[PDB]
Amino acid sequence: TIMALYSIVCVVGLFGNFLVMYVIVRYTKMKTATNIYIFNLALADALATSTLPFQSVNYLMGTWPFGTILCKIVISIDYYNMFTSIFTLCTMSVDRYIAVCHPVKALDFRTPRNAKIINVCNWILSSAIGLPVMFMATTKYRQGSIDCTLTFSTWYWENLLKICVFIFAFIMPVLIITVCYGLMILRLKSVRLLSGSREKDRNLRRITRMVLVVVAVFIVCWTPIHIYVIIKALVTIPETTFQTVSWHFCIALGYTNSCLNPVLYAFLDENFKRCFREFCI
Repeated sequence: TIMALYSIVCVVGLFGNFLVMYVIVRYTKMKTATNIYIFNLALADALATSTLPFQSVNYLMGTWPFGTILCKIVISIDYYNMFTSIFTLCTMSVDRYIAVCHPVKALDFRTPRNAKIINVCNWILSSAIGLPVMFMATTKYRQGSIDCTLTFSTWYWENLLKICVFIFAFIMPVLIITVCYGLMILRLKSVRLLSGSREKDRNLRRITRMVLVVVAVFIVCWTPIHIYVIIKALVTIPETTFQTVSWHFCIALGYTNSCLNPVLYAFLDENFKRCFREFCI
């Protein structure tokens, strides 16, 4: 039955993203700074959800049939998503911060053309974890069924990769986002008019609320899996059926976040809400 649930979320995951991805390009009215980052976020989620049928098929076969390079690319996508999503959210939070606190500087510093380079900078930065993880990935003939796993030079590297990913992928971006929004709330809850007009302050507050909701959903969804990985790699918990089902539920909950964003944009943003029905009309 758990296989059906994965099928439901995956189909919605790809269904939401490409429709969102097409929309941002197919209308000049959505070329603002935030949609550039939304494009990257949707791209990352769509790539992360592309490998779901490949991985899930291995339940009933237990043998990787596709090839070693495809296992390499799947592991690479999985390891990319965790970095790219969080770094994109951090960049979004920083962008909203400069928009709120420094509107005069943001007038010249937030152009979309120069905000496009932030995406490739994010990809380059995540590439440092993408390629080595991609590098060691290659199929190895197990004790009777082909297993797509990793290899090292292991008591050192298997722990080193985990501590590095936990430190440089979760805690620092979470702290940066928290500080940014702590400044944002202080700025918002004291000034009555930001841009000097009633037609801009409302839109700015609405867009900041949307960013906050997306960030909170992402944090809630992705929190359990990192803690579970750390505790599993530290304490060496004795195996149990309940432990197995909890560990699998954590991964499922982590993956389900990729399909929520295209729907979460529908009930918070007016442009996307109207233009979804515009296609349907």
